[PDB]
Amino acid sequence: DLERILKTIKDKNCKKVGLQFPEGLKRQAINIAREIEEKTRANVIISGNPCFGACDIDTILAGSVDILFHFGHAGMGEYENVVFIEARSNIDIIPAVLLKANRIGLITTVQHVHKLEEACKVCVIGKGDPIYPGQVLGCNFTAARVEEFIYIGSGIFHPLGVAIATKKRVIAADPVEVSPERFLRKRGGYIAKATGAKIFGIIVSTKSGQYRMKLAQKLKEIADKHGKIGYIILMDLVTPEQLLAFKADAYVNTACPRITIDDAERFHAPVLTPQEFEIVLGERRWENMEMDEM
Amino acid sequence: DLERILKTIKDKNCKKVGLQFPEGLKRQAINIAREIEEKTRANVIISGNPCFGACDIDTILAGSVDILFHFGHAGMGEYENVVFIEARSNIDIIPAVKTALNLLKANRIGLITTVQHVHKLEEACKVIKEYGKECVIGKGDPRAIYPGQVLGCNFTAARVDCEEFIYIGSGIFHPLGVAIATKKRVIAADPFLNQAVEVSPERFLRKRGGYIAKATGAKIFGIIVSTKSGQYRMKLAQKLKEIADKHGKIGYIILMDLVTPEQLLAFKADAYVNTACPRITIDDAERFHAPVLTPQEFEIVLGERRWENMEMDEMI
Ligand SMILES: C[S@@+](CC[C@H](N)C(=O)[O-])C[C@H]1O[C@@H](n2cnc3c(N)ncnc32)[C@H](O)[C@@H]1O
Ligand SMILES: C[S@@+](CC[C@H](N)C(=O)[O-])C[C@H]1O[C@@H](n2cnc3c(N)ncnc32)[C@H](O)[C@@H]1O
Ligand code: SF4
Ligand code: SF4
Repeated sequence: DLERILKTIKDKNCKKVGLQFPEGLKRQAINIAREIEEKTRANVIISGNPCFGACDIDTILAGSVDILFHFGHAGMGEYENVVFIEARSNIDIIPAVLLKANRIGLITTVQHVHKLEEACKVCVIGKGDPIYPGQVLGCNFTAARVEEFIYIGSGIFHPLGVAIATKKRVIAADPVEVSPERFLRKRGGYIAKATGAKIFGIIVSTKSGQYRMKLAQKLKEIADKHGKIGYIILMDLVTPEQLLAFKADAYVNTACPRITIDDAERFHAPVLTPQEFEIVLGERRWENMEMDEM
Repeated sequence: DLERILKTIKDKNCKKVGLQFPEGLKRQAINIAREIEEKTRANVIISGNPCFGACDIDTILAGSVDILFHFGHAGMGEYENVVFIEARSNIDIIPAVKTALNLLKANRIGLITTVQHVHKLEEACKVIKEYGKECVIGKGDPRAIYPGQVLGCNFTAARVDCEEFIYIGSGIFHPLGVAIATKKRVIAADPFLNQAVEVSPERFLRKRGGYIAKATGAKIFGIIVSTKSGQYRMKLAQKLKEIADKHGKIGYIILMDLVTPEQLLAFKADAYVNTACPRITIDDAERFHAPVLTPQEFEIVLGERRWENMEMDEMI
């Protein structure tokens, strides 16, 4: 893709250029900056912060350069001077493509979204929202709002999320039939532990696509409506170290919902999704359990 | 303390209040928020990021609240709605001063300290003069507000006419910097242990000499800039990138908030130049996986500064 970047800089005669990478790709940062500074007149600034997705735009860097190039993710939101360099996986998914139903849904991650159209020939792909048909995220299952499901990729969080959010069967094909019962007992365990919690830290992230302050204020009032207390804690990164310093009984995460699931055993008090918080408080019934979405 | 905060909230009729603590005081955050929300009508938001000092204001939070209370440090900069609740310690420092008087060899003495003892420096100065000596307290600047106050990144209070210094406080980084910055003898007097020692910059400079040597064969540098409110040095970084190119090397500017070993390891640079908090360079040296240099040590490595022309990295 490096030639589109060079052409975009020259054609826009960019003078200052920002680069932002997911963790998996910062190993390439210095080489890409080298190519740009050698083959253009632009000066490069690399973002040095962790970056977890298109929900995590370095907007400070973006407001300092003519164009910020953000790698590894499909776009999100609308910032005038951020270009998303997608970076797709070249692997073949047709080997991976147990079913029972006649209408079968395709869902995947951004790295394979270009390959759905022909996996479909081998069926209705689900259109998303503000990106691609069939794309799901840890925080967004719109593409699954379309009888059974085949997910394409690695990891089990995405198929689980689809299975919980639509209550349909999902086959997970890496390039496995997904059981959400193991995940729901787990989340049940955290709800039980937090049932006797009296004081809650309500986590809000300033990251560009993870900020949910209005929901946090709602959650604070719902806690007080039920004779408990939540204090809003505003931060950038959400980490077990930073939550240990505040002496709360339990936490409610309104930032990235995969923090809540992935890094669960790593936190030293219970960390809850908004919806599990409501169940702990008595505002929502356990049967009305849903995936945290943004 | 808490009475000042409550009064300020009621005098200024605040509805949204922010709290920011250094790491040692986040343990009190919830208790202080509770007190505020029970005794006022205000809603509290607590900053959850690391906070390293008054150089590290949570300006996103401050731009979201009527007033941000920032704890533990003396003020710095000029932020319209930030109130600094400083960390003042009540330990008697005069016994440490007396111990340090044993060690002096000159009659004209400078006094410096950290923020938690600046209110007692005038009393120390009186005792030192009562014991036959001349004594002076240097004025700070817009960064080190109080007379006699030094920071890891600011030794202006030490730029005074005196023969030797007494530093009052714990740790040895501050008197080391004063010793290196002034070329004068420094006695470090710790009021909590009541001991005085003569600081020696030799082990310090031998250590810094070791990192310059490792970075001397470096071809590619990451030049680190922090977006923190009082640590941002982009113009300097742009200068150092040009200076590297002038000398047949390459520096790439890397803009970040926290500067940590994990973040520096993700980039394939041979070495780094840190224009953020100078104490990162010193304290965390052994933890980084490539050499990290001060701006001035960078100039040595490149050929812009004699290797003995060694100065402390200061924020100014
Ligand atoms: C690795 S990304 C997942 C990839 C992709 N974003 C997706 O939609 O599935 C999710 C991980 O990023 C990290 N993460 C996301 N937002 C974070 C935040 N605000 N603070 C700290 N870690 C965060 C968490 O460790 C979480 O497990
Ligand atoms: C302990 S505080 C210093 C307290 C006081 N401000 C002073 O003048 O001495 C300095 C430490 O904070 C950490 N620190 C400061 N700024 C930082 C930054 N931008 N990123 C990561 N760590 C930082 C470094 O580890 C450094 O050792
Ligand atoms: S799952 Fe988390 S990291 Fe991925 S897009 Fe959603 S908020 Fe960002
Ligand atoms: S030494 Fe570092 S942490 Fe202390 S005031 Fe200076 S920049 Fe901030």
